[PDB]
Amino acid sequence: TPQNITDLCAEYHNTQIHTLNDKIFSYTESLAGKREMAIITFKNGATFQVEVPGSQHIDSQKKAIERMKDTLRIAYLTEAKVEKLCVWNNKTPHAIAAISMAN
Amino acid sequence: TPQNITDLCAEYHNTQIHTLNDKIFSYTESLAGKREMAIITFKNGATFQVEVPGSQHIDSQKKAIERMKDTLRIAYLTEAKVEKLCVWNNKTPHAIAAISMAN
Amino acid sequence: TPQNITDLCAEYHNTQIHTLNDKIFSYTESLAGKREMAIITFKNGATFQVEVPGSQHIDSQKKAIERMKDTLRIAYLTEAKVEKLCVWNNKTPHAIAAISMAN
Amino acid sequence: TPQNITDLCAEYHNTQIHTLNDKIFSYTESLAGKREMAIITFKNGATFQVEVPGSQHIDSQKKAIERMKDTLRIAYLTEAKVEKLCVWNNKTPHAIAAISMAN
Amino acid sequence: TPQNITDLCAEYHNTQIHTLNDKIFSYTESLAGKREMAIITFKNGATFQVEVPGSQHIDSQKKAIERMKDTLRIAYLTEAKVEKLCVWNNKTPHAIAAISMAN
Repeated sequence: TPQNITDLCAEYHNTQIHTLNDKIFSYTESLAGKREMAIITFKNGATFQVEVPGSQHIDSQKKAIERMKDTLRIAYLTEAKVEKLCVWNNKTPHAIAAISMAN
Repeated sequence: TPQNITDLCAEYHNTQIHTLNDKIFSYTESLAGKREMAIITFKNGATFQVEVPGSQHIDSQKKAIERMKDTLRIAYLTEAKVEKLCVWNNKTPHAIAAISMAN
Repeated sequence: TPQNITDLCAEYHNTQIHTLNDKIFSYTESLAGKREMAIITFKNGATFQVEVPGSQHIDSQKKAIERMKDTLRIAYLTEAKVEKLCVWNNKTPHAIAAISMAN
Repeated sequence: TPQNITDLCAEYHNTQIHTLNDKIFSYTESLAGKREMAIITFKNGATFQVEVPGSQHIDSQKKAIERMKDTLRIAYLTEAKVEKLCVWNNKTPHAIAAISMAN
Repeated sequence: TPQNITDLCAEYHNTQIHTLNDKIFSYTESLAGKREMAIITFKNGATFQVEVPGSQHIDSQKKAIERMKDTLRIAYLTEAKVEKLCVWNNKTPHAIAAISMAN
């Protein structure tokens, strides 16, 4: 069981770590069919998505996808600093697998 | 997969972007039968709804609809600046498909 | 489709609008069986409930009843000004159908 | 239908009202099997639980049990003043049935 | 039924109490399949996880695991002081069984 976001991100090829140490610049949320997703950006220009839940996601993952969108919204609205994002780099925007918040 | 609300909105028919760059002026919600909905207004008069859930709303739209109502409520209470809305404009009040917030 | 809380309230029999323009004075919540409800009051002594879910409600209302209790709790804790309430006046305490918040 | 927590408490056997008029000193929460519960304390020593969901609860209470734990958690973090608690006194710690918060 | 986290912790095997009396330093969350988990750390270097739900967890534990991650997130964002953690010391990181917060 990984002890931090780096070790978890290492479990996957084609994921990569981004260190932002910054608050989210914008938060975008959609309920449109087949675009039930979230998109965040940072002032450095970086853009990331939470994937649309699909048949490729087991049910436990779909539930965690909903959690992640909860986390990003309240992080945005509290101006909480994001430390790192672990993101799949084979999707555009890169897709969030894990997030850390610290200080 | 789009990277922002404007490109996401261009992927559908019967949608348009509204640019507000303002906080929500009023939040209204109802539990009354057949009107289980939320309504928001802006000081310029613009009025929008989150639609009552129905049979046109498909799989994971059901969760996204509830999340949107959560988001509008917490956005209203935090006075978060709303940047743009993607809305379905074949309904009145315009039905929100997506929202973007930027400081 | 109604555009605001007053038009919405007009669509139902035995309802009326209370214009409070004030924060919630008390929030009360119960989990006891058959009394799973919420009660709020205002400075002026006005008392309102969120009814227990029962046979008078249709399936579409079930999530909305839970949302409304969420809304009243966070409204109370933020000291948010509630503008109007649409209530069924054939219940005691009057039963909330819709809420608007502005300011 | 009762109009306040005191009237609601009197509708049940083995209940009593505690008047605290104080914020919550401590919030404890457990996910261990058979102890999925919450325990709160006040500064005077009073200790109360939200019971583990079991057969003694009707289905309607399950949702309300989860809500009560949500409410105690956020009440604690916001240092909200708890007015009164309705509890079952045939359980140790006394088990919460209803809570009133008042400004 | 135990009256505090220390007594609750003693009911289980392979558990131990950690007394932190500090806010959470970092909150980490993953949505990767079969890694749906949360990790928190404190400035004393202690690292703890909320376990991935599965097998070891009955029905009521699943709900409680999700609640626990909700609680740690909002505790982190509010910088609430956590008093103690009851953890299974037969997992790495030690897995959280219960949390106490005291203000």
